[PDB]
Amino acid sequence: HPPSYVAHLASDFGVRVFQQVAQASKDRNVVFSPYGVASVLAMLQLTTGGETQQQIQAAMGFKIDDKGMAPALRHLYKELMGPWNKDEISTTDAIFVQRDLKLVQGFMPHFFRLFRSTVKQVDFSEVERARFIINDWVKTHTKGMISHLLGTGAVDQLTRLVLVNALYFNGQWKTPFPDSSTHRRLFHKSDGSTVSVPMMAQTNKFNYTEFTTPDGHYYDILELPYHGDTLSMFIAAPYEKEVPLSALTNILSAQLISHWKGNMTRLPRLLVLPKFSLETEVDLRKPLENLGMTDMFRPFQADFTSLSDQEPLHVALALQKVKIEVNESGTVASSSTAVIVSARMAPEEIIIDRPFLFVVRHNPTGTVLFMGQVMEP
Amino acid sequence: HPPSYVAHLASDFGVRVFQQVAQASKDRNVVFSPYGVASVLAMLQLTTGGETQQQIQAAMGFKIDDKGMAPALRHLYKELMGPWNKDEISTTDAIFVQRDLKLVQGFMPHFFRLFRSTVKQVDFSEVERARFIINDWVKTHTKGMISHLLGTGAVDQLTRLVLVNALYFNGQWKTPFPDSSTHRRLFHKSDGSTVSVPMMAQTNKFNYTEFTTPDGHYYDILELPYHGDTLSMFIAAPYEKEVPLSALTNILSAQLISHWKGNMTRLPRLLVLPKFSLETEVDLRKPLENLGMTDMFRPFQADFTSLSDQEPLHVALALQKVKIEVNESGTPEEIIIDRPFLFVVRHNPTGTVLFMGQVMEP
Repeated sequence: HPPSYVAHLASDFGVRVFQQVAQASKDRNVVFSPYGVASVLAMLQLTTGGETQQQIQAAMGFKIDDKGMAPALRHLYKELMGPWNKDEISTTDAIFVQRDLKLVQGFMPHFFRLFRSTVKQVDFSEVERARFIINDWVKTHTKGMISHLLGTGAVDQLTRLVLVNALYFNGQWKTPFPDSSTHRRLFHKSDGSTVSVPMMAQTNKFNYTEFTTPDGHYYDILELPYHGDTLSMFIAAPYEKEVPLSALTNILSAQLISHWKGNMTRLPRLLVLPKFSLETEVDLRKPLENLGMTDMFRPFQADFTSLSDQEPLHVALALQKVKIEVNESGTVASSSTAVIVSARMAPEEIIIDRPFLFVVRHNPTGTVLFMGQVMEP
Repeated sequence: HPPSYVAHLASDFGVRVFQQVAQASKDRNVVFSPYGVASVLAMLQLTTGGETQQQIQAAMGFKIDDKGMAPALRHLYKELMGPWNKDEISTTDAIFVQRDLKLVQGFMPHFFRLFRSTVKQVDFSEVERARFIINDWVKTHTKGMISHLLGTGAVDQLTRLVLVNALYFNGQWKTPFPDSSTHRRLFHKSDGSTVSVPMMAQTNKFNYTEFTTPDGHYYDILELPYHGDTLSMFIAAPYEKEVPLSALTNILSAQLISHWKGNMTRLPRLLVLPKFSLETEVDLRKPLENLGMTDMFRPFQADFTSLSDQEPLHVALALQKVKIEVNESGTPEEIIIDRPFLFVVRHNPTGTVLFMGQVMEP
């Protein structure tokens, strides 16, 4: 599990976080970033100590200080920030700390050595400025694609520590969906209600496979590659309309996703998938507490002694904000050359016209960059 | 421009169109119909005017209204709808216009005089019916062999004009390939990857020739005749495995294809050719814009004043859907086609290019 263990553990932890998010929003659209939560929490590990540090290490499965962990995360980061990503994915991590706090000696440089980033310093007593700083951080490192943060409203004058994670993603498919084949079509919600939404259609040999839940339900997993085959999007949905998405959601796992990839076969199919555009701001507290990280959020219980001695010190706010667009090209600014509407006879069809799960993965490392549930596109 | 010419100009325009298709799908299978697209665009000529009409005429090289052009296309059509075609080839053209539109007086009859068909009228406000109408048209004139159209997805309530062209082709060889010699065999993709696909084999004296691209690459052309010698399929591919198919594809022309035919010699060989079944639906807009026909697709620029006066009038959609089946029956020196090849189906009497395509993976 040679330093690629970190990508795995990382992903694995992110998925567990996502599950809590999904169980709290059954029926609502949710896009999340497993990779991102792990990354910002790994940074957070350095500022902690005591039982607070223990909960995070126990929940993540690793220690950011052990030989090879930090370097593997840096490597992983560099690997996704490569040349192949044509402005398709942006990601930031940021820990804001009250400016006056006296930090422990060696904290700053130790942090920088392992991440090549700094804990940000802000004057929380000046709250609108504080709030503006935090939002602007996010805006400037995600090319202005993330709408402003809404949870920062709880940032007051007693705020001493805030952490944020934000990512934007709009990939360019290996094979773009043809514009002319995008049409209206009924989407069956979970209500039993219906809505007519633009769905894209494409015929192609698709990596595909069918799994069974631990209690006998059949689900289909389709893999859609992005340009270059670095990243791909996995679409997963229950065979039977009656089965609710939670059937899949509750058994999800980073390992399970690798298993889907491994058993797939390229088969000709006509794919009908809804266009969709999700944005989700997640308040990380509940999900973190459900994973056992309770001390970090409680004042006077939280041990953040690796960052500072100033007594009251805890996470006042932990947010993740993600936006993911799924359209035909992934670039209408440089309108494709695409001319072929259909390239082959496609008998068997796959119509994603009921709530589905989507996974965006970095194939080389098996890192789950995004994971979401579309309940209504 | 007189009439034996129309088959040529027609074929030549279709080949330019196909070249745009292949340039945009380098590496993907593609079956196209040069004759098909010329025919439906020739029909479209009548509904246009202004600079829209000019772009079509400049790119096709002829005017459907000049003395003898229509008559020749009609003849050409009848000549391939003959008795010799034993349910091997089906083709349709169809221009669908919004029912409510007030058509200019004399448009309809002038159209029917020159084509012996009518512009179809549909209620585009009722979009699934519309889509159904367009699909079913194609389904009834192609003996049900063409899978439904996916490009009609863009037909909405504002659609006023759509054009389609669909062809099905499964010919019966002059000399069937024997079943028992069809075996598996490695086909070398362009990737470098490999695949095992049913290849057919036959020994015979085959019309064959060899040409050089304008930059020195040798390519072999093989001629496979269909029953009666009316039509034949030309198989073309580079001598050297390293040369990509586009080296041939970018220099192709209707004239070139007539040249291959004229320099061929019947020589005994053992031909090994992959069995293949292609279907491709093409969105003609890009290819047509690249050939200079940009106005017909733009709202409020497009001049379709010979069909009607109702202001917003333009081509919302232009599709071609083609399927071709190449099997054994249709019901010393070796030539092993085990790397991407180009195929051309030609009507020999007129030298019309009915089908043209590239098989990157069979």
